[PDB]
Amino acid sequence: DRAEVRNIPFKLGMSLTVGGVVNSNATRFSINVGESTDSIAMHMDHRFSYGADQNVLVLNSLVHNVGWQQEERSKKFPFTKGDHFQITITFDTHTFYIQLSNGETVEFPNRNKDAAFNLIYLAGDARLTFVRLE
Amino acid sequence: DRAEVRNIPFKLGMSLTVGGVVNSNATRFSINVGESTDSIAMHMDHRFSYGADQNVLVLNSLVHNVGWQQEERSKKFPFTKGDHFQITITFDTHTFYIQLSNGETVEFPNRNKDAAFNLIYLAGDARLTFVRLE
Repeated sequence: DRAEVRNIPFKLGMSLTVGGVVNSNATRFSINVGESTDSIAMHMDHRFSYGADQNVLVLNSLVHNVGWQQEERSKKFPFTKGDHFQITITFDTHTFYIQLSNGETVEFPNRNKDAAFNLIYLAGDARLTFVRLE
Repeated sequence: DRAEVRNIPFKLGMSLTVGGVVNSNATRFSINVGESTDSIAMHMDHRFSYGADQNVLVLNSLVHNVGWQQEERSKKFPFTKGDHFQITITFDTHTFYIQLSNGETVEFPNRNKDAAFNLIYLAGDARLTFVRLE
């Protein structure tokens, strides 16, 4: 179902570039970097329409058998249903560095101080079209 | 366990470059392009020591609930246990075009005439370190 890259270590000093296409009537889709679908160190949720959330990015971490931690939000939203997007992520032990399709960036804490991640995945209303992890 | 890229379509005209490291005491490891672990359109097996097979590449397809089809072999074997390797694959409807770490190439028939593949994986005695699928 989901698009994923599994067990190709995403390590300090590497870059992850993902391209895809948002579905036409998307509600929301996320990129996730972590360990599993129940262990995500960087979740970035792209909310076209979700409760009160319209055109907002919501970022958070997910701890296995615990739940979502503190959410962070950004109003930067260079994303269009039906359209291509491209995201690039790098990280060091303190921070995830996220660059969006228009070159705008968001940063999110590396809460575990992890130096590598074995799972990258997209979920929700979109699809991936290319990946560079290197 | 295995390293994989799943549901990022590997389509006609795209290129797949994978880099990794062969384990030190490897027997064999494969790169696979297909549909699932029981449906592989291009299997390329890297046999350091396997029966009578030493330093040989064995290529084949795997049909779901049927089995392996006709094997093809190459004596091109620019691969060292413990060492990095890089492989690039492209394909059109008739052929898979495989380039090895030293620039040597092998070709293998696209037996199904498939135009896209949702699963790429490495199995056996090695690990992946980067991937470009684009």
